[PDB]
Amino acid sequence: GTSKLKYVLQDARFFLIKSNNHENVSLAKAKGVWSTLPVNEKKLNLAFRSARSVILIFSVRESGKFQGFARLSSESHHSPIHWVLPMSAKMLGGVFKIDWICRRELPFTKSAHLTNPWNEHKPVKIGRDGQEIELECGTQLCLLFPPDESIDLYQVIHKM
Ligand SMILES: CNC(=O)c1ccc2[nH]c(C)c(C)c2c1
Repeated sequence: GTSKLKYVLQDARFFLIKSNNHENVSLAKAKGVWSTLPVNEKKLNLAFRSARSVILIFSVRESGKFQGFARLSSESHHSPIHWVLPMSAKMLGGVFKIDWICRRELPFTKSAHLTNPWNEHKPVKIGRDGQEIELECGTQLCLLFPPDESIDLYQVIHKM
């Protein structure tokens, strides 16, 4: 069903995360963590205190797809992570813990009807790493992903 998913997304905030390689998204999926540059780290920490759920929607650059979405379970904090960088390791910030809500892909062709008011109404696939996605656009984007039957949102609801 979709009822628990809709509950988790209620009054949520949404951020587009752009990764330059698949390896970092796979590590995030395996370990339940993300790290970003300080300008985005500060924004995500502010958002985490501001909203019931903060949702990161991941896209690997040049893939033409989103790779899934996840909810922040903590602010950033400073084991290490063997990220693959394009940079010099210590240019990144702290580590955010995340709970995956969907690990399945969604092609950009399926989100062509979604525009983001916070990025000049460009298609939601367009945005810098860290671009906030307005509530209605972000909710509809998350609802487009294929259902991920491996995930149980019961534990995620209790963290709200
Ligand atoms: C120009 N931005 C970057 O190179 C960049 C930004 C955010 C990032 N998060 C992680 C895990 C990496 C490797 C990374 C690189």
